[PDB]
Amino acid sequence: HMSSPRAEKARLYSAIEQRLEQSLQTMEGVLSARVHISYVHLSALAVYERGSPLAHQISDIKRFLKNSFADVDYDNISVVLSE
Repeated sequence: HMSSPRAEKARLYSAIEQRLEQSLQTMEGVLSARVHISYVHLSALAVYERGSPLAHQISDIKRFLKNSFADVDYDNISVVLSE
């Protein structure tokens, strides 16, 4: 159970998420961020201050997340931005 490949895969994906959230929160305008890795898709929900067009910001986060977690396919990354 707790030390099995399934449970260790979750812990490791959780550790990556927490680094990706810690880093998304370093971006100008991004106040808070939440990253979920579905196993392979990635989901990001960040509260952004619209200092740039939405399309541009989504593109910036998507490129950053790919460069920081190269295991996910670009098209399988999802960014939803809040106020």
